[PDB]
Amino acid sequence: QKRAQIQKREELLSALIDGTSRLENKQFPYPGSTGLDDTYMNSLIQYLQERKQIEDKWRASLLKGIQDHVL
Amino acid sequence: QKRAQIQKREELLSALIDGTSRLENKQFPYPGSTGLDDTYMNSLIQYLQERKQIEDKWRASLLKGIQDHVL
Amino acid sequence: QKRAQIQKREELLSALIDGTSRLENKQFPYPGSTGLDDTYMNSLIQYLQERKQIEDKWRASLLKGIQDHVL
Repeated sequence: QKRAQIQKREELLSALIDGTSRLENKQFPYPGSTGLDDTYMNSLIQYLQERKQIEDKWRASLLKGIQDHVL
Repeated sequence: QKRAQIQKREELLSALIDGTSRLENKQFPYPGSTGLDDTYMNSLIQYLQERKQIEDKWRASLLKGIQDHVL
Repeated sequence: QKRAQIQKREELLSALIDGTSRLENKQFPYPGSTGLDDTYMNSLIQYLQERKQIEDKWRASLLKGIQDHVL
């Protein structure tokens, strides 16, 4: 049914919008006056680690949408 | 109209091709003989910061294409 | 033909599944008790360098799929 096929298309768009928005709204951490200190480097690493998770969910969501013929 | 629906499909493909090509053609900076010096680390950080921007535009373009039924 | 159009849709899905799975299954390297030592920083850099390659192939595969009307 579309009952399912709209559940799928809705799921997908909501997931992709959520993902896209959270990814793009995150500020990239660039060093300030303290340079490449331990605080800075942690912030960079934590940024990359979080971004991985959200990117990975985003691609997975897209692929599922492609597999399920939702787009 | 397709006047719009081709404007949309054309926009999209051009944007995605531009993005894809700029992302893939960028060389990943790996340390050389000077190791993890301040020059190297800046080059890595600037690479990541730029790549974020282009990746974020690319995903946004794709999502818009999905939302507008252009693909 | 679909002979080609299924070759294309099959190629694509297999490529995207391969890519997605390899990206998401890779553990993000976060520093341990030794901190930001040269071993750690190499592991981070090698992670990013590999991830670039696989991400870039994944996007290229997707775009080709969009261009060839396979999805």
